[PDB]
Amino acid sequence: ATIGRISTGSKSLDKLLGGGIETQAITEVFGEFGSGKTQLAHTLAVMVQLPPEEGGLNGSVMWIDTENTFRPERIREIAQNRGLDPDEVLKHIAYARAFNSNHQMLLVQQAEDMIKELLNTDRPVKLLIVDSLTSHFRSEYIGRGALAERQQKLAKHLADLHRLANLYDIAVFVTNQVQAHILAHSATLRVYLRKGKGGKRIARLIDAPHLPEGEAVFSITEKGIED
Ligand SMILES: C[C@H](NC(=O)[C@@H]1CCCN1C(=O)[C@H](Cc1c[nH]cn1)NC(=O)c1cc2ccccc2cc1N)C(N)=O
Repeated sequence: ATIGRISTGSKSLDKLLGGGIETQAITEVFGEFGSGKTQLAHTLAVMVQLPPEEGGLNGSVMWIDTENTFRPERIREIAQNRGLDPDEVLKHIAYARAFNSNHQMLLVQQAEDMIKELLNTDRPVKLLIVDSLTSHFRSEYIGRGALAERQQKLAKHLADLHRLANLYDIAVFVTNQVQAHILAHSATLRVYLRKGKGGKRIARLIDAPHLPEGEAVFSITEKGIED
């Protein structure tokens, strides 16, 4: 099936991504605390709900939160400032907090149930967010022997997410806090975010040889993100 794209709200970042984030893929954003990962997640959760000629997919959202960082009022602000009803936008986001990494893995299985229900409705699930993908794995799997065990469990979690993306035509968007590399990763596309000067955020594609090699620049605003 043909893939869909979701505009991020920034034309610069959209060009870096070839039009937006893709369905049938996992896009991982990574960078230090404060680099804009969660604001990009909030913006995408609104953008995907727009019609396709405005860069959305007329889609619903599912959001797994490991750090209590989802903010419904920020959704409402972004929606209002993009011409959308804030409470309708919120109603098409299903939200769950993952208590630990094993609960996080179970929540991906639960998510399939709602995905199936909405699949042939006018707003099927088109975006599944995991913010943060790695935080519980990093606190639970630590010390001698933990590198191999943690990487194996992560890879299985990511395989479950790839299955949902590919089987149900969903964009999976995940965040990863990284304090300034040797570990393997299995996301489809990895985007490094960082702070720039003048309040700007800078994005670069990592290990993607046949895609754009420049950098996108964006700001965080009342519309979420924009150039
Ligand atoms: C934006 C937010 N929207 C809600 O609160 C809307 C209102 C109506 C129910 N909503 C939910 O999110 C419900 C709350 C709930 C939990 N158990 C029973 N009901 N989510 C779920 O059911 C759920 C979500 C998942 C997300 C990802 C993965 C697996 C999930 C599995 C789940 N069971 C808001 N602030 O208004």
